[PDB]
Amino acid sequence: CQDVVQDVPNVDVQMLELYDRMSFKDIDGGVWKQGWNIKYDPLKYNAHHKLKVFVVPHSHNDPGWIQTFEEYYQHDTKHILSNALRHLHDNPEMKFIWAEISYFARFYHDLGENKKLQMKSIVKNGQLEFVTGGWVMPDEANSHWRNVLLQLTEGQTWLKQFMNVTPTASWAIDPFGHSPTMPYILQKSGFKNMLIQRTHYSVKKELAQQRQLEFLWRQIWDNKGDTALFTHMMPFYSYDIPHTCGPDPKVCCQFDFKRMGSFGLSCPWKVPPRTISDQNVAARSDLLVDQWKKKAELYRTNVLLIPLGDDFRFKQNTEWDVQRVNYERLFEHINSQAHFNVQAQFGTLQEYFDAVHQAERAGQAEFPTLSGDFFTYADRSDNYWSGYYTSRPYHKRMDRVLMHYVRAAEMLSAWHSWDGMARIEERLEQARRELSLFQHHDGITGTAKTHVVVDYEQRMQEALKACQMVMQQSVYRLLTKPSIYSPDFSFSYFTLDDSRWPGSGVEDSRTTIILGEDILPSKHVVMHNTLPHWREQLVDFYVSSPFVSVTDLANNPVEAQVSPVWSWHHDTLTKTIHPQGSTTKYRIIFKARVPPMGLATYVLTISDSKPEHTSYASNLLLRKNPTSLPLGQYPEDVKFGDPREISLRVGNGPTLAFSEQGLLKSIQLTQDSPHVPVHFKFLKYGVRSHGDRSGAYLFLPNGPASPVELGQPVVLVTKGKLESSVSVGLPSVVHQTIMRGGAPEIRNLVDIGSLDNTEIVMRLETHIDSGDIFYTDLNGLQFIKRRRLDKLPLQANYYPIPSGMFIEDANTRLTLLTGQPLGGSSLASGELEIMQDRRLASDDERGLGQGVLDNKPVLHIYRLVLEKVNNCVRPSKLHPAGYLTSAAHKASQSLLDPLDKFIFAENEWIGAQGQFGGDHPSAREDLDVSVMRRLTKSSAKTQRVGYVLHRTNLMQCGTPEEHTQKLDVCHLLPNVARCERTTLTFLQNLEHLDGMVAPEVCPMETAAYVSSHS
Ligand SMILES: O[C@@H]1[C@H](O)[C@H](O)[C@H](NCc2ccccc2)[C@@H]1O
Ligand SMILES: *[C@@H]1O[C@H](CO)[C@@H](O)[C@H](O)[C@H]1NC(C)=O
Ligand SMILES: [Zn+2]
Repeated sequence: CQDVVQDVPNVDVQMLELYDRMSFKDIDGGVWKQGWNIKYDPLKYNAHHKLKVFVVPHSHNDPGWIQTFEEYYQHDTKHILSNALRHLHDNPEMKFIWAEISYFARFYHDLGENKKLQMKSIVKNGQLEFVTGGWVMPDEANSHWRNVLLQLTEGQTWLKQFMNVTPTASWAIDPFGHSPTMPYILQKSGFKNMLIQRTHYSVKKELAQQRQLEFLWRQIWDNKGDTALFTHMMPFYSYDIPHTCGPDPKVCCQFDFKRMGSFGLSCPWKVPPRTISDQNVAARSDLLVDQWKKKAELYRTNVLLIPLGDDFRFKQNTEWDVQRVNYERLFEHINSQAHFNVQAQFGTLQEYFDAVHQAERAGQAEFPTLSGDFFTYADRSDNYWSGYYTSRPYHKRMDRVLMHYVRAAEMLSAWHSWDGMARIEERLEQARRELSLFQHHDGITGTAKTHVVVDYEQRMQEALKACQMVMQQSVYRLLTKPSIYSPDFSFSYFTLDDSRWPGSGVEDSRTTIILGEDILPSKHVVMHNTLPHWREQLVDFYVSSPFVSVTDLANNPVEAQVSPVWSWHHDTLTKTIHPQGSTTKYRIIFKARVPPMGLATYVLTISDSKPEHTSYASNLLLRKNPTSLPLGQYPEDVKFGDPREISLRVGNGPTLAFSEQGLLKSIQLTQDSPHVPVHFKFLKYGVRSHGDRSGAYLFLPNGPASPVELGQPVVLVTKGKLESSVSVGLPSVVHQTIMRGGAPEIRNLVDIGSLDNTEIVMRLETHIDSGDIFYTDLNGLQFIKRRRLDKLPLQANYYPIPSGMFIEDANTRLTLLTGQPLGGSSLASGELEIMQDRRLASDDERGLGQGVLDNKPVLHIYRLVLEKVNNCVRPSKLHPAGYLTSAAHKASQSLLDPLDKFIFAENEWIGAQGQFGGDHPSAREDLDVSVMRRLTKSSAKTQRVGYVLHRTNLMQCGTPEEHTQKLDVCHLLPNVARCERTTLTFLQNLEHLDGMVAPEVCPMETAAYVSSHS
């Protein structure tokens, strides 16, 4: 295995180093506004060396943005595809590329057989070519890598099944900045090439000057280069026709033949296109070939890519004709005029890349190696697109909840083969497709219109219900004696209980377990652990009595804690935010221990008085002017006091100190150690009163944030043997610090209310001497080093925080893990900050046509891990990556993939069993089974199950922590007959494995395996 820590890769372009050197001046470069006046030597191309030009027609079809997926399909996309089928069939030299398989599958299944056959024929002959082949063109900032892979696999599995093709070239013209997670996944999914577009205008200028727009993009820790993927970055401001023929949009706009008037489009540079004729074709060709030769100067081969398209183009038959006939006249002239030394034709993306690599093999060019990312994007001036790292945070959090529920549903149901009447495949396909659709670059990014966001939410809610159904049928089958198991596939044997989604104060969605001497003495509950190691985690349930005790299924008592159910209320009468306790529902909390990828059953039993193994939390309400807080049968009366600083310690864990406003002020790791200053603070950013306004995409603050004025907030302290917490009602945020014995969990119930033009940020202030360095993750896959640059504006120093961020010095590190993607930064040494929500009254001029005024309460979750790192083996100062410690990685897993909780729904569970998976191997902590999916329906003689195995890389800090089992996923199901390593989409077999054993993977690697069973 390659060492991902100690060897700094040698690359030609390392983006962090490039950023440190670049000046980012925004000067007027002439017609290429952000470039320079390109010059070329007319003698470069000649009879023996012609410029080969591929004009690639395309149509960017957003699966929701200003209209919903279905509205665009009915109004635009079905017409584009129907006319592409007709026009390509009738014009054999015409070509077209298609990216979004969600729309293609929606169209194809509505086609009659004759047209399906015609469609297959234009794909098979190369006229219609799929690029990427994912369900969508995903956001690359907020998306988790697991969901980028899910949506890629959904689209490519559909293409293999129905079109018999698997794209090896990727097209990503619209995500708002780009992540190396893409080439990581694509290269392990059979790809050979990829194309990107939205990168900072200063980066395009710098790379263009060095002809480094095509490069071998490798991961930041890859010393050898085996992860490298050839990448083409487009050079100009946009992917539309005006910014794709060459450097001068005035000129290129004249070659967009949809802009002469009858289509309602025009050229803003004020010169319209003119129909090509024999009287003007030589002058029009002179102008166009000059643009092409200028664009060609920015690249190293004699093969030039000219995209020809825009949003929802190629819709009308007349548009197909106007673009095709005019370009055919230009090609016929140009290709026959030897003096141009050009051969131009319609082409596809793969045709472009194949010709570039033929040139490279002929020795005509060598390409530079590059590592790093392309965040944060700015398309012009100081307009940095860091707002969408936070926009519509409720749905950003929902993405991570559904991510986990899809994984758990696919894994729980993979253990068995199911009759078609159980509708398991149907519900999992719906869930995978709705989650995949949301990965679109206007879905999770929060950049769609309000009614489109509602559509995505409704689709994800349906997907969650589908996952719950599959999960609860699976648990019933896995834990019921086989000869007693009697399923009704439409029945709810268990309901899921989720404590953090939508969350307390967001929705009253949780069911209370109703127990009573005159109704039901006890209730079974079951926990599922999707991770491949034994895991303990505290779990809680709402119960109708405080006198409840827990037992495992061998009837062994389990220590438990009962706490009240507290809800916070903005009291419009007293004008205070304060908690109210329930007098009939209580929370019972206990430690569940669950096998790797397994299930564990417990029983909750009511008693007439305090049970021997159940303790009760104390509660202290700190506020001036308190009033009583009755809790029914709860055995401990609530205590009151004036606001004051307080300290808490659960177990042998850290001791946390809090200010009189209920916010953390210090963390003491052990009895002897120092109280390390770690202060939480809430602040607000505003919007500019003149100039450009923040909106869904852009963050354009009116200066550094100002502290939220807190008043004298009400603080609630709950102290228990298993769990304690400090909660405070701040303006727009009920902030909660929860302690269970290890790093605390932070929960924020964020309700920005009617605060227009406000962004609420949560900041951590420490004295850690981090300087200008911090680390943020990319798609939940890797941590990349960031350097704050005071030569760039505040918003340029914000980066995506898809799952975590940290700062460190020689001795100390503070890591904040998140349960949802948000934007964040470190704006000064010792600080971390992460945006909670943003409400904006103005549109930011990117086409959305609205601000963001549809905020709703959201419960954000985090873990805060303060650690000593002076003993850790860390990368050298010049390495671009960072790595988590074991405790921070486990904390992230606790947020993203917690235990699932099931409540048996009827009175008696006949045939109940206590555990499933006790014999599953407990794999080393850095290894995960990211995906377990049965790939065959029950009628297949040979069953196939696919696994995606990911190993992260954790710092070695001196903990022996060893003795684990080898996990061979191919032997998890019985009767294995073959084991194969495959691409990550499971679509191509790469290696037939000896002894049917699937080897574990190296740190930072991801592999896929499929086991076949008779
Ligand atoms: O994803 C949606 C938005 O967020 C924007 O990116 C739109 N494209 C706008 C556009 C049109 C022509 C060229 C470049 C961008 C649309 O595709
Ligand atoms: C699918 O594509 C391959 C490669 O072109 C071809 O040989 C095969 O016949 C096609 N259809 C089948 C039989 O899967
Ligand atoms: Zn788009």
